[PDB]
Amino acid sequence: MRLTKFTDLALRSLMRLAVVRDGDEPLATREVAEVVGVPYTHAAKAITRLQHLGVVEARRGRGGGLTLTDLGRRVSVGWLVRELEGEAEVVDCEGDNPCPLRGACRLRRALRDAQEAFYAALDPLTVTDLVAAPTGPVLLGLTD
Amino acid sequence: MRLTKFTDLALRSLMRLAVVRDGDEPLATREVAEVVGVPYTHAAKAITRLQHLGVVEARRGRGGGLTLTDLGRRVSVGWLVRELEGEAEVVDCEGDNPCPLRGACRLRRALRDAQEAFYAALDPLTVTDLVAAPTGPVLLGLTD
DNA sequence: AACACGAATATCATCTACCAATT
DNA sequence: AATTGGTAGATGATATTCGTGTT
Ligand code: SF4
Ligand code: SF4
Repeated sequence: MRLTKFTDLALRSLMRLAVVRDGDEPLATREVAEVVGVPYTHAAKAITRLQHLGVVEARRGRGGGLTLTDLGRRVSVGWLVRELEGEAEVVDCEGDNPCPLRGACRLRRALRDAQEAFYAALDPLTVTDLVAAPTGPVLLGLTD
Repeated sequence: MRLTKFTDLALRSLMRLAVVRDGDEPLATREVAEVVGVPYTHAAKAITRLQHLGVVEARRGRGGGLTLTDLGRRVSVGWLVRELEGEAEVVDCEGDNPCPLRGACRLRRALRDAQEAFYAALDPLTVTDLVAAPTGPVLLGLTD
């Protein structure tokens, strides 16, 4: 059981954008992707996703890059992981070869509850929490 | 975020073995794999794993198949999912391209706690619970 | 001088098949 | 008449790339 590199990459991007100095300069996607150490092209897809979600402002030209939106700073990590991962079932009951235990599986209820426990354990935290010490100092130091 | 078909397949096998009538006849791996609808060869690897864990008795010849061990009926689903999935991190921080936020990532602590919440939501249930109504009746009906 | 949107290419983690060795 | 242990082919999900179209 593992989170997509898409989701973790997008959260890296959100954190980098969250440590930015208030009104220093908008960040180009390349510089964020290189600071957090991910391929630029994957980061750009994550940026388009985050922009659709409303957490990241992506100025498109004439001077301008990436800004953390008001929303971006107060949204919870649980909501972000739900929207970036897609809350898809933790098991593929109705795949190409569906399980005969559909419609009367207590394991499916159990795994439903466990996945909700995961997401709810993420639900309190915001992105400002994720960039508190010692993470914030590290991200800032990494800009050189 | 998805559970391996190995783990879900093995839990299907455990459930099928749990509904077996007390001293009816030991189950061949083929008949279990076909009742629960998984490829036989994958099921055999899961069976070897379960036997190493001590939950499944696999008589090797001269007449004999699969039995749920005393342990098998009282073990928790959380323990089973831990041993079959391997408690590997839900993110690959030290992969081929390690994250620069190792050693000072609050997201890693958050995801650690969320994964523990998952496993602990599974920790109460046993395998006898998973085959209670309506699952047990369905598994039994499926034997024809 | 950047971000967005859609079509492949690559990759790798697991799904799966298989042969030989017991028993 | 079955289960076990090591070896690759299969696969499909996603990690990644890229070209064109805005802006
Ligand atoms: S055993 Fe239950 S939870 Fe697992 S794949 Fe089948 S229906 Fe889904
Ligand atoms: S951002 Fe944190 S949790 Fe994510 S891969 Fe990097 S160190 Fe791990």
